[PDB]
Formats: sequence, C-alpha cells, structure tokens
Amino acid sequence: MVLAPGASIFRCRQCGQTISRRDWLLPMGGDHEHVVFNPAGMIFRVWCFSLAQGLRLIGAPSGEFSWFKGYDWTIALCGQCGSHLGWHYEGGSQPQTFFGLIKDRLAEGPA
Ligand SMILES: O=c1ccn([C@H]2C[C@H](O)[C@@H](CO)O2)c(=O)[nH]1
Ligand SMILES: [Zn+2]
Repeated sequence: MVLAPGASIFRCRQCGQTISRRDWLLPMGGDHEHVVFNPAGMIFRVWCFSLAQGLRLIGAPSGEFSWFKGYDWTIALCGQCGSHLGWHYEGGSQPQTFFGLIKDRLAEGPA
C-alpha cells in the first residue's frame, strides 16, 4: 500500500538486531503506548507488540509489579548484544501473551 516505506522494521538501537515491525503494534487497552515506572522510579514509554524476534527471554515469569493486569513478565534482552529491550508478557487473556518493548531502545527503519 506504500512503495519503499522507511518506517516498517524495529531494530535494536545498540546493534542492529531485527526485533519487530510497525505492523505488529498492539493496542492493549486501546493504546499501543503505555507509560510506566518501575520500583526504582525509572519511566518507560512502552510500546506493545503482538510479536517480536531476536530477543532472549530470561528466567521464569513473575507477576510482581506487573504493569498489565493478569500478565506475568520475563525480561527480554536483545539476543545479540544483551541490551535490555523490554519484557515478554504471558499468562493473561485476549491476548495470552505479548511484548512490551522500550521505545527509545529501538531504531525504526525500512524492511
Ligand atoms: O510489568 C513490569 C515489568 C517489570 N517491572 C520492573 C520489575 C523489575 O524491578 C524490573 C525488571 O525489568 O522491571 C515492573 O515493575 N513491571
Ligand atoms: Zn542489540
């Protein structure tokens, strides 16, 4: 529907690893963008994706402090460089699983 789009793929900002695509953004509670803080007070602009790749999911899930009701999280690192890119979420409903990735740790560009 658009020739030569420059904004279709998300890659790891620190190394280039393919991570997700704009077509895979997922509006959780009506918005694909959720702004949250961890217990250390860090603010994150979290983009929700249905699907992602090139990550490494660390350990087992935890429900503690989850920003998304009904889901447990696993830390998602870039599988190539180890940069912490976000979290994989599971154990919930409609959808069962998704990714919440930290927007400013990704780079957007052409396929
Ligand atoms: O939904 C989530 C996912 C992660 N964290 C925090 C917990 C932990 O301190 C750190 C792990 O990335 O992020 C949350 O607060 N909520
Ligand atoms: Zn990386």
